[PDB]
Amino acid sequence: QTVSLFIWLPESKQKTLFISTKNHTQFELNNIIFDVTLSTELPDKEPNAIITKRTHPVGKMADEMRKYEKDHPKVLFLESSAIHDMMSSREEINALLIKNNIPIPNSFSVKSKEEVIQLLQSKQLILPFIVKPENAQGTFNAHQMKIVLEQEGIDDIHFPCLCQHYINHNNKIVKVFCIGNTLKWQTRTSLPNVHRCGIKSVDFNNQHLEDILSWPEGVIDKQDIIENSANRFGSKILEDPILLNLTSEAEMRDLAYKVRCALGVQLCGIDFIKENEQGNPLVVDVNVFPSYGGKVDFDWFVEKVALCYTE
Ligand SMILES: Nc1ncnc2c1ncn2[C@@H]1O[C@H](COP(=O)(O)OP(=O)(O)O)[C@@H](O)[C@H]1O
Ligand SMILES: [Mg+2]
Repeated sequence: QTVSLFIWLPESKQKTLFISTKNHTQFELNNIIFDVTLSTELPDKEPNAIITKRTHPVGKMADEMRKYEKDHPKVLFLESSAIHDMMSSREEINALLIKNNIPIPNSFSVKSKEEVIQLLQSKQLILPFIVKPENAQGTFNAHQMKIVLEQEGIDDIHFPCLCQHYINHNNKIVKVFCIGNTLKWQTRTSLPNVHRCGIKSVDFNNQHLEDILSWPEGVIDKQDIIENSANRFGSKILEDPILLNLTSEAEMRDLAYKVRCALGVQLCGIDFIKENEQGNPLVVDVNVFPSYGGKVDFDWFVEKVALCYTE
């Protein structure tokens, strides 16, 4: 049998994802011949599957994608508009993680200050908490976060948003990247442990972690400032998370399978932290069609996508 896979990505994503690219490649895997084409535009001819990351939630690509899916229902999308839409919502993703018994830090989707006030007063939402925009993908603003340290720190929150209990996790995050059952993982620096010294809130954009250099004194321990300032608090690669005794291969594979099943997704990245580096993985973010650590071999990626397709 023959299977055609069409990778539909803008040059921007192609540049970050692949060491080098090929316009067309052909290979055999498990007695199937795979023909793989990479293009910035939709296929003129209908393939068996389209492999794609939608760049922005609204715009030309989004519109083209929805139309193509409606008019070619037999084409498998990795990943579909519906999957992108669900995964662009903190509320929807966390509802599914909760429904599927996947540990997360305690989380609440809110639309106003009154709601946050009620959650604090009833002792459901515990300080400190991080505030993440409800729309989680596609803009600079989607990554603009606030850490609320005291009740007064709610005053400038942008709604709607996810309020999620802030975990002191010793500045290590585990990233698990999936192409279906094929995994790649790593540890990176994350955010420092925070202190409730009287400062009411601090702000940072995850794309601009140098913001943390400007936080008022007392929020971060002096030694943590020393240890992270040379790198401008940037997301830096650390040793392998198994070697660090942070997790195990079996734990990562189990978690990744559970998340993929809960969300109905094959191409995803899962971020998890552990309170004081111990106990349950706490999922803080799941991304559709991630960077895979940046710059992977094209032939590797396509073989693993083909493997996923067969499964
Ligand atoms: N509940 C939390 N407690 C502590 N740190 C967190 C929490 N959630 C996220 N973070 C930190 O904030 C960063 C950005 O949050 P994340 O949800 O991953 O958003 P993004 O979509 O910008 O990657 C994470 O990489 C991690 O360093
Ligand atoms: Mg993340």
